[PDB]
Amino acid sequence: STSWSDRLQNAADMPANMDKHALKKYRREAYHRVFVNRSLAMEKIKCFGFDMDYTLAVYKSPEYESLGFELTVERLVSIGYPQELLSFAYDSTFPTRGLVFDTLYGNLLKVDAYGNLLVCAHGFNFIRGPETREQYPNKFIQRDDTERFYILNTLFNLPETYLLACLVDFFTNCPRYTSCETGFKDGDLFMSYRSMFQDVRDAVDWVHYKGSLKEKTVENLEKYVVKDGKLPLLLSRMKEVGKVFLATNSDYKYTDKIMTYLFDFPHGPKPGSSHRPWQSYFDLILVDARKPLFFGEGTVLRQVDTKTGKLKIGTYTGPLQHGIVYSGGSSDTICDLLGAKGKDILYIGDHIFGDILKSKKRQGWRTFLVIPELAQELHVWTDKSSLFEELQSLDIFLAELYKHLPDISSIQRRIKKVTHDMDMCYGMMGSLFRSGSRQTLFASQVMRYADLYAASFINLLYYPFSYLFRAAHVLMPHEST
Amino acid sequence: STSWSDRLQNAADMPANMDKHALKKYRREAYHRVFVNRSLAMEKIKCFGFDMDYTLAVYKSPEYESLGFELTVERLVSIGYPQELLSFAYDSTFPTRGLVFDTLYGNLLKVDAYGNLLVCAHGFNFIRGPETREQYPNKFIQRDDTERFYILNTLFNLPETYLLACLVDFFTNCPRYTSCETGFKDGDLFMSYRSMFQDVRDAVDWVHYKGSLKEKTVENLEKYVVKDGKLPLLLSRMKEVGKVFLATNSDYKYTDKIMTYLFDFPHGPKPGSSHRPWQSYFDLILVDARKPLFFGEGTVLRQVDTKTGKLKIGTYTGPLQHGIVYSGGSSDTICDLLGAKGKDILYIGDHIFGDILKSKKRQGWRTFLVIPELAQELHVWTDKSSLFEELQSLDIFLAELYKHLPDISSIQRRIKKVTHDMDMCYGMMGSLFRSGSRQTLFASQVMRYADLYAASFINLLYYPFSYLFRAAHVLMPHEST
Amino acid sequence: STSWSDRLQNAADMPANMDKHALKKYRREAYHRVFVNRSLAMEKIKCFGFDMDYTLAVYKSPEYESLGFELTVERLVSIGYPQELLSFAYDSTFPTRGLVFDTLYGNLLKVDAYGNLLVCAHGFNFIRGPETREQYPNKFIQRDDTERFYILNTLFNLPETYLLACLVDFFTNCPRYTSCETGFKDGDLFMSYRSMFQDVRDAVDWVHYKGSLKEKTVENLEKYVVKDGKLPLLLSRMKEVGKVFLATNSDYKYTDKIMTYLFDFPHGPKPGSSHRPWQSYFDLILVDARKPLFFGEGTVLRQVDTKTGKLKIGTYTGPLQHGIVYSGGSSDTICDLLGAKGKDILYIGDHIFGDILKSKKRQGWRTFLVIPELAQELHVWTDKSSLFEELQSLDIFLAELYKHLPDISSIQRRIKKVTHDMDMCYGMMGSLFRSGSRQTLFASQVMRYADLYAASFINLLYYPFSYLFRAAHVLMPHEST
Amino acid sequence: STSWSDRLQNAADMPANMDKHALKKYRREAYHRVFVNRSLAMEKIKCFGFDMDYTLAVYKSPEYESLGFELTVERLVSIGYPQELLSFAYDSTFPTRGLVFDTLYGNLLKVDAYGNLLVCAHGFNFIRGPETREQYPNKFIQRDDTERFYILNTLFNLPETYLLACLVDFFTNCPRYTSCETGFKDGDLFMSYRSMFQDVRDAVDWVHYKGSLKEKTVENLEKYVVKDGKLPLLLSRMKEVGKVFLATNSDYKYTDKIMTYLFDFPHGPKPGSSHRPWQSYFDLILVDARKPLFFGEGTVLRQVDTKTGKLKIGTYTGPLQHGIVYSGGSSDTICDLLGAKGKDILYIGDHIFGDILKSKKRQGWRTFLVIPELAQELHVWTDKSSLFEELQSLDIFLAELYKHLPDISSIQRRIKKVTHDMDMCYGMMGSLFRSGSRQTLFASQVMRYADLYAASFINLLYYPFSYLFRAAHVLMPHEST
Ligand SMILES: [Mg+2]
Ligand SMILES: [Mg+2]
Ligand SMILES: [Mg+2]
Ligand SMILES: [Mg+2]
Ligand SMILES: [Mg+2]
Ligand SMILES: [Mg+2]
Ligand SMILES: [Mg+2]
Ligand SMILES: [Mg+2]
Repeated sequence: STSWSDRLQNAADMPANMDKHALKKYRREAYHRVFVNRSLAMEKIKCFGFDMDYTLAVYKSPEYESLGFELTVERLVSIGYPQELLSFAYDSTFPTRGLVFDTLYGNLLKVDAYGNLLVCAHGFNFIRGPETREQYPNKFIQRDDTERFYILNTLFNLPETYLLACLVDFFTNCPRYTSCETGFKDGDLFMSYRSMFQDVRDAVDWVHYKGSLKEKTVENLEKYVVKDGKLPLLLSRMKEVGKVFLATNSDYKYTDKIMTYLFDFPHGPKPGSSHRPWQSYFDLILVDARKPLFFGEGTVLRQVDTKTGKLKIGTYTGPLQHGIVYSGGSSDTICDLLGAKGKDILYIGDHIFGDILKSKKRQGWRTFLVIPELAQELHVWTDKSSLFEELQSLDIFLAELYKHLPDISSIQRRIKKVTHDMDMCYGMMGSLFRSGSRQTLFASQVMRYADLYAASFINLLYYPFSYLFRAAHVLMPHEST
Repeated sequence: STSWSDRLQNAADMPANMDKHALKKYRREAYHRVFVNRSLAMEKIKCFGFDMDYTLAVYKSPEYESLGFELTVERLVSIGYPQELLSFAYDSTFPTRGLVFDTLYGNLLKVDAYGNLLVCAHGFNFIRGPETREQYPNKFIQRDDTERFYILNTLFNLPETYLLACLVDFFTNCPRYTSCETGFKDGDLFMSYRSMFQDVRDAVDWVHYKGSLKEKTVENLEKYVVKDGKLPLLLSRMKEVGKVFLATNSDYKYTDKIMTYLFDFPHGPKPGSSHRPWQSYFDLILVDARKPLFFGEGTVLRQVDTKTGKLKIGTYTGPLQHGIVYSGGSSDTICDLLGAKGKDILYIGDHIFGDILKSKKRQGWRTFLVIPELAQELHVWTDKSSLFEELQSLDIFLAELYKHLPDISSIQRRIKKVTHDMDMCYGMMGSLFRSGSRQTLFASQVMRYADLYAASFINLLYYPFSYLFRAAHVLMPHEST
Repeated sequence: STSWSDRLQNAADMPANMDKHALKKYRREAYHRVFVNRSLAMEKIKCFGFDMDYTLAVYKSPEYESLGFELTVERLVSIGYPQELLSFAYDSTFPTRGLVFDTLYGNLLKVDAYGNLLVCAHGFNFIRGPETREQYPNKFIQRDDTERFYILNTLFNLPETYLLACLVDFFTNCPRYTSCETGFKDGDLFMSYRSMFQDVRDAVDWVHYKGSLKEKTVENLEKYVVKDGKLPLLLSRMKEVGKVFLATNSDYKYTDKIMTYLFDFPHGPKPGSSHRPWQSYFDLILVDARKPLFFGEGTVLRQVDTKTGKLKIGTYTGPLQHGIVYSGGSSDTICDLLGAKGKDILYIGDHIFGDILKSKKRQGWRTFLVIPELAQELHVWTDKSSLFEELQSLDIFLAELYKHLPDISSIQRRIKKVTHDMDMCYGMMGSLFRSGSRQTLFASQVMRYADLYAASFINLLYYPFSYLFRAAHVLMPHEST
Repeated sequence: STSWSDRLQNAADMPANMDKHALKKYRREAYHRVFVNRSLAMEKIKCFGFDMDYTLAVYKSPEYESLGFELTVERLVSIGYPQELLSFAYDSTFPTRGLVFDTLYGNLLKVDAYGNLLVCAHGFNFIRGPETREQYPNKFIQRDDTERFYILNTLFNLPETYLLACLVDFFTNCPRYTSCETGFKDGDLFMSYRSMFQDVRDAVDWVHYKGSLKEKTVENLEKYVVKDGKLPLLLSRMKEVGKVFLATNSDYKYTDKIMTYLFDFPHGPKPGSSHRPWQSYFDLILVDARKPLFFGEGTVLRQVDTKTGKLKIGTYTGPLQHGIVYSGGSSDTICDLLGAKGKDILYIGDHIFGDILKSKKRQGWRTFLVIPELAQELHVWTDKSSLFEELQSLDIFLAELYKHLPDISSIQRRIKKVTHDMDMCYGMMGSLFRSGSRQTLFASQVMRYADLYAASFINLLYYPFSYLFRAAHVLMPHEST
């Protein structure tokens, strides 16, 4: 069965046909389109900036999530969780990105931009409407209550999204434990959902920063990372009309190993070209960025000793120099060193919060959101477009019905059953962007904060670099009538 | 010249023709429409709640603003500002609602939802593009920097919007003062724009809470407050299908005097009916609400002694009782006492922040935004609809131009000149909702947080009370193509 | 019966005999002594600074407290408290300064530096040991829990110290109310001790800043304020060896009226001298000081228009000028304008927190604490010195008793009965400085933060101005043996 | 040369002679005395509680500090500091405990309780009076400014006290670096004193928690830890009259290894007794205490799996059980589980802040401070008692001199030279408790917050357990005269 990284690999395998009409032809197929929420005149962009993980380096699915899952389960068992966790196995059909974990009640929630509950799952049991009112009287959560609610926003969170559901299901059904509203009881030991969640969160961090996940990734890069020969071509085209920079949270050693792989072709920008080191594609390279803090105060600007991969002692005070690698600093480092203002910058990333929302809101940067799942989402949205149309029709009929003073009822049931049918085509937690006719929190933040978005940053290759990406003018309801 | 309260008074004078087809006929004229951002099934609404000032009690314009202006200037002169302030006179053509005062540089700003500068005015001098980059390098402000930026969000802020521009203009041009980036210098006295702004803000508060403004309003209610005979009819219709409540920041004595006027007709809900006291229209009356805090922790629930208008000593712990008047409490007081959940409640108000955003985001209430200016805005938007169309056309042409590698230039100038022409038809600070093709912060918050909105809450009279207000389903760009 | 302001008036009436040996003779009588906690070489002091209220202007007792009490009770009755409050009457024998009001349980507490309970009074009923453990299991309070505990530190707090005890007693014994652990219940109205306390606190503030207290004080200054002809003499002697400044929280108009009275004699510094305006005694005059904030960030430095008593608009940026009066600013204003460092400054005040602790800890100023009660305290401490000696003896015997494995018991009772006997000689809440052999919080803060202290600042007149006030070197226990 | 752990080992070697008159004889020699700041009736103590590191487990000096120093220097060199650091070598004559590191200017400071500078050392250069005013205009620091000032309060801080001085000296004198007010410059790399200090701090933590320090300690316990056969005797005597508990920040595995060593004798409480496991001496054992947080909210109470040394999953909710080992929790865990109030508890520790100040102030616990250096301090204070007397005499003479209007000058120089002579007998940073006649911050906090204190907790063995430790009643200056 074809995953979303599979469709990315297919396109990644194909060479760049830069014939002008092949590009137009290519960029009307929606897989290869750049989609536009707010209008952007590429001619005015002076700096193209990049995230790395799941932006330049898309990890293959479900291999990477499975590996992260396996390593996280073993960290938990190693710290004392029960051995039965080792029989868990990652199932990519369950988790959708952007879910909310309620650490009070142990539910995964899919919500809209206002915190309305679209899906509620306790372990693997999907709680429906009336049952959810017992815990959510108004069917609503205050998502800015970040002490209770954790939003699982990155593809790095997909393993723990599934794992948390596994854990709830396990403790709920294992007779050694007694279920309570707020966690599980085994004699004089009480395990709250909240402390369960913290352990999972800690295990994921540890696996990434003290465990073996990076090691296992780098020793089988072909198994775990998508490679695309068109990347050096896109970056060198960008270098011709402007400056290119890298700003990543990862450290230098991991960044160097991953980026060496991403440029490991028998050629440079195009076949026949001398191969060039990955660093030569960037006017500025910054690691340990600590985004989103990076877009505020940031941290002290350091200089990487690239021979040892350690930071040099002290704050770096000097000029932008060929060959230098920076660590920490802030968004103002980029602006100062490349002589750019926020709106001269297109920053390309995959973290809707850490890359897009914060650079937009706090600095006025232009934004490009990479959504790796979009390839699969697009395939499903077109296949089952019929169901969405029926959903629209049923809503219009439901209105032209209330306006005539138990028919309104069978429609509401028909609406709920089409919604479910549509949602199941994406997975058990439904599409990334909606549940039926109701848009997700994630969808609404994409529209709000990503000026452009696409299945992959590479789709920029298919647009001339003076292109004006145009969204339609937005009208308030009273401006139409 | 016809102000926005003038169009509200015209409709306010007309009797309710409750013939079913006259209502349909009436509610297709846009002045009398309820506009829909998100869909709402009125059948499911159990409680209708109300703000008072500029919701139930719309103050006549420009009389009320002029009075507030005059009293505020006299408070300033009385505390030491120069006597020339007394020659100021309120000019309603200057201020638009929702402007941002930059206390650092002394500018009034009209911004979009992202903080991009649409208009910059220093005193009465409109700073244009390149000049604004000197202070706004990226043409952008971080509007959540509430220590520097004050958003003038209510019609109560219209006098001080004009006054601040008056003050900057005066000090800038009076030779006793020397202009600096950050304020004005008169020998060894330095007056920052920030301290100037605080004085204005303080003077407005004082005028409202220790000055004579309330006194002068209540002694000529006919001069200062719109009255509508259809209000008791709307409220009694609401009482038939649900509960009605009042939740206002004003105190009991001012509330009683204003509401007595709003119901002061020789009849009750309709002509021929016995007149009823205003309190009998409400299942729950709450004053000193302290919104938006009201929608969080709130404050301690007190009980008003309605004979004296003072609070009884102690926290009120009892049941909802006929005749009782509440003070403070929280949104949960309403929910508890009327046995409602957030989505059973339609709260009707005019404070985009204090009434709508906070009740929506923090409690999941349904929202109705009253926008008194909308009558005038609608008259202008239709009159000069030609200019907006040309604006759309020029943007489409500007794109089909960049896509062909100094023509792009004269168009950009034509875009800037139509934008200006369009904006001047609303006033010197343009429409409440846009500058040309760019929507304002205010417009974007209306769309985001007001489920319904209208020139007046009374437009609900023209819709049957099982009506399903329907917005179109929203699609992301990739969902269309 | 002779109050503490009475002994201050007696000394205030006597002329300055500046014969060198009369001064030595005078300053060995303890009423007129300056007492020394840490050593201070007056020769090194460059600036003498002053508080006004209860430092330069000592209010007569019990007239002033009675007036503040009467006006505070009437504010409460006027806001809705019951009429029986008007029969309350200030009783100076009850309150001691420095008591702690527990807003949770409605008790007045006398504590030591560690929060140990020395006295607990609910209304007028003194709770003893075992009964107090019901609410204070460890007989201890965390006095830095300023949300629950209010320390009544100034002589301005003496009326509300008594009033709070009156209120608790009244509600406790009035049959309309039902006592609970945390307040009082009258049907559906619950009045917590905490909300009771806030009303009292608010009523005191209001009386001082919006009521008639200042008016009534200034129209009978002879009834309410101690006057001393030796004050202009002390200040002019200080001006000869250094700079003098005034830094008070009171506003200019009240300060001017009070200081005019304090210098209203038919002469200047000494009899025969031309009278001089009070301002001529000060190198720097600062009102609206907002201490203790004054000793941190402070506030913006303003300049008083002394003709109108209003502040000039703007921040004052100029030099120290003859005749100028300052408002707000910070401790650094003094240091800058008088060219002094913290340890060149002796600041003389009566607020153990607002004047002494904060200037010492945050700025390293030298400190002089005025304790008006000390005259009365000294009279009592010497009269009943016998009881304290017996207290010492009983403790030594109690030790040489435990060290020999129900005798230890009758001693503990004898210790408790002498303690009570001693305490009652000062008033119902005992001495300011101790309960028996246990020092109060207040006493311990005097020793810790007041370099010098005295019944009145005027005692400095009796010491030559190169005098080295010497405390004994302090030794830790292991340094003696 | 005899260090302070040397004198502790001598006493540690001697067997307990429990003859009643040998105990009296022993506890009058000051090495073996318990010193008394506030009176304490041991008869009333119900729970004896213990810290471990530098309380029960005193590390030998200078071996332990040298090892910590060596491992910390290697961590720094390993992270990039220059190789010359490896030639550093710990010098125990330099650092005194309780010094303040000013991260702004790179000075070590010895201060008094008010922040007055007693000693200022930049690297190894002792800055004197007038030179210090350049950076400390008022010769004073605000020690509660914990962002700038770090107080080196534990014997664990002795290596980094010396190291920081080494680092400043090195960078100051190495010609590769250019000295600035705030740090050091090497081309485009600027190393602030603050970032230098953070690295040192981080290196010490890392060495303790991820490095080899614990490993190296546990493999040569005889080299690094004082052992005393009288410890099991003291604890079992305590168990007879009350409950004993352990509350330590260290984890279970390190605690078990250290405590096994402390009880590793061929006998139990006394020679001839069966050996008992260290756990059997405690009614409650708590590790991972996280003091001082422990004395506030604390953390979640966990249960240690003593077989694996890992925590069991979940919060422990059960009763106090024989054999159970607790982790985290709060001071209230002790109180609940042992049924004690704060003043029934004597907690014995060496952290003046983390053990004594916080338990006293926040919980009202009785306190015993272990000061390992006191043995050496006592030896020096008695040897050079002559110099302190001369210091007293010179102060009295300096006063009887000012009181007679350049003699006052040669005395001030004589005072400064005796002070220096006295201080050098303790080390280059002087006594822990004073510089000449001025007490240190540390000394003043001992007097304020340690009810009892001693060179070792074992001195309690020499007092019968109904003993009343008596301090003299404290008198304010006016209470003497
Ligand atoms: Mg990423
Ligand atoms: Mg819903
Ligand atoms: Mg309103
Ligand atoms: Mg723009
Ligand atoms: Mg005072
Ligand atoms: Mg006690
Ligand atoms: Mg310790
Ligand atoms: Mg000094």
